[PDB]
Amino acid sequence: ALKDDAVLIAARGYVYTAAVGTAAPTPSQLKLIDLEHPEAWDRTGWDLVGHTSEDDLPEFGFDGGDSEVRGSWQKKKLREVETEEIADYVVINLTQFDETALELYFGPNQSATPGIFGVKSGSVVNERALLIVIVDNDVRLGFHARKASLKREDAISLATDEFGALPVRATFLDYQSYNLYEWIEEDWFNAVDAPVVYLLDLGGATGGDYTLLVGGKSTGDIAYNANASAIKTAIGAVDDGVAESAWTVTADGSDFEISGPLAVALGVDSTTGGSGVTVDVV
Amino acid sequence: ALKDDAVLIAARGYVYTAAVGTAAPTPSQLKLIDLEHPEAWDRTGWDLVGHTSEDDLPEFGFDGGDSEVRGSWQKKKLREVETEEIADYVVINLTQFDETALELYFGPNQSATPGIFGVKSGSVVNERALLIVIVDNDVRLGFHARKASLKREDAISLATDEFGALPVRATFLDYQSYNLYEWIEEDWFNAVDAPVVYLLDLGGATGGDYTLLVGGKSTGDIAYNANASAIKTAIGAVDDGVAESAWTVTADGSDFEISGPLAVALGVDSTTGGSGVTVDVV
Amino acid sequence: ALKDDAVLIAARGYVYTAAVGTAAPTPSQLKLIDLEHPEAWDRTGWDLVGHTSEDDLPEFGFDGGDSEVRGSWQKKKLREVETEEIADYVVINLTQFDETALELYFGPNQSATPGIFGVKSGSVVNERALLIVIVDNDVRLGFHARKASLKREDAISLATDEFGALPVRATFLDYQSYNLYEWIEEDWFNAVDAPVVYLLDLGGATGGDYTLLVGGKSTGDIAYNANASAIKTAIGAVDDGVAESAWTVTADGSDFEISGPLAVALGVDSTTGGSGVTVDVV
Amino acid sequence: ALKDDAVLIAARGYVYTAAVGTAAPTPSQLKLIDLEHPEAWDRTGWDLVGHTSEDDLPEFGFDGGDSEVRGSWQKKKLREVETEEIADYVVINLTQFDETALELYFGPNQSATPGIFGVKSGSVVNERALLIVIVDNDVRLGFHARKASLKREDAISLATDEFGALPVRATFLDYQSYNLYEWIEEDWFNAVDAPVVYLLDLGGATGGDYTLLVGGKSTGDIAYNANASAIKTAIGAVDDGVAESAWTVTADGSDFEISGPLAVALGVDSTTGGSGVTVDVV
Amino acid sequence: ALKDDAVLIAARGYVYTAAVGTAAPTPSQLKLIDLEHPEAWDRTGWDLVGHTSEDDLPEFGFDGGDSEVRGSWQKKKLREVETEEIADYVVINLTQFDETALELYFGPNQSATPGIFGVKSGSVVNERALLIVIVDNDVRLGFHARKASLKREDAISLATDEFGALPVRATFLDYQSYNLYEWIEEDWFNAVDAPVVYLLDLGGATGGDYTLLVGGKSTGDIAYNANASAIKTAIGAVDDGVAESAWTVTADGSDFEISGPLAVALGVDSTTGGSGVTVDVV
Repeated sequence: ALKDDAVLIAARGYVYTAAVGTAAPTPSQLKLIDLEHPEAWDRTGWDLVGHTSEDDLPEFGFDGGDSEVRGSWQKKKLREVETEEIADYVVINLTQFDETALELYFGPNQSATPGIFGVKSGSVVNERALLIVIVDNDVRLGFHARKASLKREDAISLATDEFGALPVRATFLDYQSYNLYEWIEEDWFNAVDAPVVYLLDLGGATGGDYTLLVGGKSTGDIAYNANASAIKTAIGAVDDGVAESAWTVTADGSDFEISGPLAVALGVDSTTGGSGVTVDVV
Repeated sequence: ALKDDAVLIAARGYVYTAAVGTAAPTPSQLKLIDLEHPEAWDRTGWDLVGHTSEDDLPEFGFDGGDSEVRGSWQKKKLREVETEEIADYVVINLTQFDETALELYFGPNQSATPGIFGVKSGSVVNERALLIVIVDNDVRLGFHARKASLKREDAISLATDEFGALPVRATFLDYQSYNLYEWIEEDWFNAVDAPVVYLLDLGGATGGDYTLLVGGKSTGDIAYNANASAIKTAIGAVDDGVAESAWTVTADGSDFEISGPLAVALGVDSTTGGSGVTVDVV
Repeated sequence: ALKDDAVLIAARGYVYTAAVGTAAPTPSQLKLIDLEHPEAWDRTGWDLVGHTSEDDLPEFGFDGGDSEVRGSWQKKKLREVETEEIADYVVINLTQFDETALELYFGPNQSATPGIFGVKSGSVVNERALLIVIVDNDVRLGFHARKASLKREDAISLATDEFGALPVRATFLDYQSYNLYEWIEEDWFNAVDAPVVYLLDLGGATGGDYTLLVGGKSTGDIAYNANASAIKTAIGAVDDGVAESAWTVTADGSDFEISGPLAVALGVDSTTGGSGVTVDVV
Repeated sequence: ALKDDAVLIAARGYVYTAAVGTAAPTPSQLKLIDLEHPEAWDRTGWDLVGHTSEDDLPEFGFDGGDSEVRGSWQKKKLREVETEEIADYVVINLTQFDETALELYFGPNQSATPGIFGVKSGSVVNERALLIVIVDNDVRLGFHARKASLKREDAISLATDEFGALPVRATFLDYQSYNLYEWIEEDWFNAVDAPVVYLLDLGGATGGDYTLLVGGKSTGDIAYNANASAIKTAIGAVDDGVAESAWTVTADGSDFEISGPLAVALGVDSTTGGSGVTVDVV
Repeated sequence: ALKDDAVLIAARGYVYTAAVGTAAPTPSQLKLIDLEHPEAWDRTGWDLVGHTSEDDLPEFGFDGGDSEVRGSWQKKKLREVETEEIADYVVINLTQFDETALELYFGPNQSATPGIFGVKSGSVVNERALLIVIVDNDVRLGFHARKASLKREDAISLATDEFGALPVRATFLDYQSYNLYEWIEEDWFNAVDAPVVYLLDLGGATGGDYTLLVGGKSTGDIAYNANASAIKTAIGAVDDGVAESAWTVTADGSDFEISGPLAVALGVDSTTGGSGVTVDVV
């Protein structure tokens, strides 16, 4: 079903890299971790890749994935074949010109001299693990790959009035014992299979009567001295194919939990004292 | 044939899925069911796919249908032959990032760990039933397909301003020789040229609680010699169906006429006098 | 003559075999049989050779048919000598590795042990009856050979993105004074011969006049009430028209039925009622 | 006839070699072994050949196979004779460059010094058994020759942007009255009708404590019993390659009829009253 | 025997030449030598042929090697014979027009005059040694022939937009008791049968459990406290054709080194914090 919490805006994030096979922080640790300092974590090998553009967030493209339906003279669609294999990648726009970033765009530094980055002719091999943390309003969706090959995506970009950028493509490659890549958040992947539950709070109501607006459907007034079968029958007047058999309730002193197929809501009540009768989601 | 009532604006909508082959709620039910709460529908286990992008709505595209003319030296238009068969699909932008949406974009989770969603090395297949409901101010056009082969259409999208989006393409396929897809709305397709009126006749009966069924559900309580107004109250509302305002009635002697948004038939009889209760359509 | 159903596109079609000398379905049966199920036919001997390539269709080749001139000093051509007698064959590209299609390419299975298909070094005699049914949009040119000798034509071909194929050549052989092979289709071989016929219907005309196109010329102002002989005169009166005795005309009610050497069709028409004048070829 | 299962696409596969005359795994084993580790096979040594080209797959060619007609003036076609007998071969197109592959292309290493491979002459004899396994998503057409003679087919290919290649022709030869070669698959070449079933009985015994033989292996300790799952386990849950869910066991009387992916037989026996455990084919 | 490090791409490489009989670098020197300065090597006498085309690499062809099988009236298909002796060669496309590259193609300079290179009628001998080094990204497959005879293979190629080229063919000839030619590489020709072994780290994580994925089959759960014999019988428990006699397990203090007939991978980890569980090759 729908939930507003898992709608994502990438308002800040961090890209880290390490030697191949390295472990990212657990889905629990991503809520406690200090993101600025990967030398200080409970598990280590990550270094922060340097500043990445705010204009061009990382793009998780893929090449390939074509297919054709192979026929025979006697049956027009016998099976499909994959005519070019998929290749997933991410493209990242680094914006430091430091050693930590030129070494990902050009590969390993090829001079021993102080103060110089040398690069040398022809095709070259360069590989790393990745961790990407995306964060807004204290929800912290991670992404991790056990290895990728790192390659020049496009020209180094320079302008006089916006930061320079080194576009790099990390093509994802298999590391045998593990997934190709994985997404990390304790609140919303492999979560608890718990139902949505509602609570009725007496609110200190000293007397009088109240109503409920379940699924936007009204019901007749019920006295403040309510009980489980009274609220079951009072909401069970839905007129929407969901009678009193559709609902589950617990006694809970005076502040009943309610469970059922559609949302509980407060109607109108006589406010003899306290807040009056009150409704919540658990 | 100009009709302002059917010039659709897609002001809101909903998208739902299930295991292949499920039935969408019938053309009359779709006008009545509550859209945010699939488990309330009294139909089957449809799941709401999560939030879907509120701009760049679904497009019901097609590929192929190119065709060539084949000539002979003495007749230039002798025959025509299809280059490829018309293959058609809907493309959808999912905007939640939890397992409810990643299930459609990547396929199902490849890891057991709580808080992790793992992705495979390649070639996952993800056939699913699809239902879409488009919602103007009150008109309620549905679309249903028994079997669609879901896949990724393009890279996932991220921004610091706009919501993130996962684009999926759902190609339609043959399920048990049934329709490839179908559009469901009671008032627009295969419409009745005049309102359906059911007729009842008690057959000279003179006793008993002999009672109807409506919309496929047996009715609570109807009896011999009941007035038309009592029959009006004893329909719909008492069955947790639509209220007394949804229905029309007329009667004289043993004979009654009924109309409303749901079908009518005989539920129970035991023939105290006469030939028993009888029912049909005008 | 020109005909436009007799031009063949081999869009789908089936290949069968049986013991030497056996009978095919007759031309009148072949229109009605179901082709995937040789057990259900009245001619009980047949079985399919499995699936066949969609691109490398059967090739009905021949080799030999080569001859040279003989003469003498006084007279330079006097005899011809047949240098190499013609031998027609068909090359079939089987694409299936079941026993039912290896046993054509390799000859009989050489092992009694279950699940291995043994081959041996000496060449082996292998002869079958052959039937092919080329299904052009449910027009069915059949082909049948009473005896053919089957040999491997070329290497087994394998690919990663196309089906493996087993090219086999069937060379046709004489058998007990039956035909070398025969093509079977009820519509168009040895069928009864008669002139083309045209029909026109005035379509409810209470009055008016009309024109026929004939041999690309036109005949003027025929009234709705003209008799069969009078419209034969109106056709025969055309300047490029053959003699008035060469046409034939007949009539009943609102319609007239016609034959002759040139084609005839509706020109401009007028009526005081009905759908206008109408025409077709019988 | 017309199976879709047997329409092989050779998308992946392996090649192995061994001393002349070596037995392959049987067609029932070939469906359950793992291909990449031939130390595990319960068979004498089938060493892998190394990597083979993606696209230049093995081609099962033949040379020769030509014949001529003999006659006299009275009788033009009385006899036929071979001009060149059939000579079957396969062209394996290797890409690994170490001593694993060079001993097929050049013959055995001529130099005893470490780090060097030398070669000397024409007419180096190089005869070894061959096994090939094409794989197409859990159908596994094996091919086996008791001996082949290997020679180089063509020049060594080198390139700057594609793998080098060492093409070898393996030519098949007769050996010790065995087949020239055997194609191996249990689902295709024999016994594709209803599966074989085996008896078991209490046999009227007053007890029992005696084991089975399954897949030609012994099984864990077992005794006279009421429950068919206690026969399913200890036929399955054995270190022979198959899960217990692959088997089925009946309970229609004192009889426990069994069927599954491997044969079953008597391991140990004694009468103990009764007559015997009775484990023959049904 | 699959070894991904031994699948050669000839991306860069060098060609050298010297007086007949001269010795190449030993396989242990071949990793150390500076390939652009033969004047510096421990093996005196080599110098470079100069630049070679990138498009057309050394072609290690051969001519002849034709063979047939023959027998007698006494005895059918008795013996193979090689009807002409196989003649190996390599073709090198030179591209320098300097004297050091004209001398391979035309033989020695026929003029003493400074600044010209005369050529003369008839045969010229030009026998010399050859060394080739193919450099796939820090593996260096050498090739050496103690005597080759060098003849021009084709026309000098000239073009306006591509380097001009001189194709020379070096035919290989037998010299004293030595091999015809040798491939030199320390890692992978006549090398030791180096064991394949897996290391299960377990370098932390006191508490909880893991599986192992062996031959692609998961064993059951095993705890962090387990000893070598417990790990052995857990690995030996799988269905797949192997038992505790085939495996070895050893320990460096709670850190396990293991070997056997199948590959081993991490499967599933559920141990405590500390990141201890990991398995990889030695």
